[PDB]
Amino acid sequence: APDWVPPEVFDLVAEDKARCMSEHGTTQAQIDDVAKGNLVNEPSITCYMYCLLEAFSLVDDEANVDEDIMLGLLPDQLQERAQSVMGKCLPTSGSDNCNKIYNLAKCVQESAPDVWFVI
Amino acid sequence: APDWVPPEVFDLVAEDKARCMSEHGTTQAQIDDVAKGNLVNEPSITCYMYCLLEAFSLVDDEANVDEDIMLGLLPDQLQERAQSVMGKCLPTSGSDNCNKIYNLAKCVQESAPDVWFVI
Ligand SMILES: CCCCNS(=O)(=O)c1ccccc1
Ligand SMILES: CCCCNS(=O)(=O)c1ccccc1
Ligand SMILES: CCCCNS(=O)(=O)c1ccccc1
Repeated sequence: APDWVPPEVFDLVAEDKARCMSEHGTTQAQIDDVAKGNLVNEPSITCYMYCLLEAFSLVDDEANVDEDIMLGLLPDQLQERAQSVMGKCLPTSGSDNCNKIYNLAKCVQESAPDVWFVI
Repeated sequence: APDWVPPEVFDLVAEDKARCMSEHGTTQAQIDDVAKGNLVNEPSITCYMYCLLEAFSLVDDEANVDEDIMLGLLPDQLQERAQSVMGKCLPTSGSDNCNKIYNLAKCVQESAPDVWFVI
């Protein structure tokens, strides 16, 4: 959604997007809501983000985030901004994997709301 | 730093200034360069401006400026000048939130460099 998101990621996520929305009952609208700062703690959306992250090997089975690869995949300017934010917001914490991702998403968005994007 | 900036603003912003400088690793020098017409597109300064704006609800999570909140903060002397420059420079456009504010800052500084103040 933010205008910085690399064109390539739209194609790259297309397979897992579909699998992850189906697995979690996600709708397009929930996704669109996020860019606008309207993230809700609902499994259809929070587990969807976990699902997408796992598909890119960015989380393990306990929603521990691979910070190095996550940051490495971001464009230059986002990477700089994310380094600080992710130092704060990582390691993840929460009651389950989906909540861990929600907490992370919310933590990032407090300071860098354009940095945590969902598609 | 321009002489028109209300005294009160220096105190109004002091809390959010410190937080924003700490969050973005901004130096006082970078802030002082801005009045001097030296703004560089560097997150340490561009995201600091975003941070301060957001802190007073002058921008949203997509770095779209609220024109009315902007004018509200501005003194009477500047209402007329500010409106004209905002007319030409708004809406914000750019890759990420920090670039949006950099682009706005450059646009304003092109005709009204003393309107874009940073503290
Ligand atoms: C296909 C290679 C580009 C990936 N870059 S990204 O900004 O979309 C990104 C996606 C997910 C996590 C971090 C960064
Ligand atoms: C900066 C990290 C953004 C991660 N957001 S996302 O989990 O919905 C996601 C988006 C795209 C690919 C994988 C995960
Ligand atoms: C035209 C308005 C200037 C905005 N500049 S500033 O982002 O450093 C900022 C200064 C003071 C309060 C809020 C933001």
